[PDB]
Amino acid sequence: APEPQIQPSFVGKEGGLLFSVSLTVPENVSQVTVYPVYDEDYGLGRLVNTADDSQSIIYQIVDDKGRKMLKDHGAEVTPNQQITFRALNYTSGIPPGIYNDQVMVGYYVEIATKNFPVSTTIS
Repeated sequence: APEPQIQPSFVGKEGGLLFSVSLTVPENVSQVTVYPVYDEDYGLGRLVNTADDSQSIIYQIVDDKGRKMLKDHGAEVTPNQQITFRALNYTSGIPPGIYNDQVMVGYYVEIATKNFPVSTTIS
């Protein structure tokens, strides 16, 4: 399982792109999910500004069709292909900084779960 990469969104809007995670699909993997764990049940995460405790951003992660990703529901994939997931702002309607959070990547081979730190820049 090669490492996913972060693509910053260089946002304060509802449904606004926050960042992207794209990865290469391993051999024998037929489904991939990337999902937040701040509110696992509802597939919501929380970005926190490293330089300011009081600033956060609630987000959901979606596939290419704008569908929400959960632990038990990922996008169908073909081995060796690339897939991109997008974190979208879940807040209603943002000061710059480095925002942190943790997500998971699930590979359906039997499922393999991997922890993936997220660190991204809001301009």
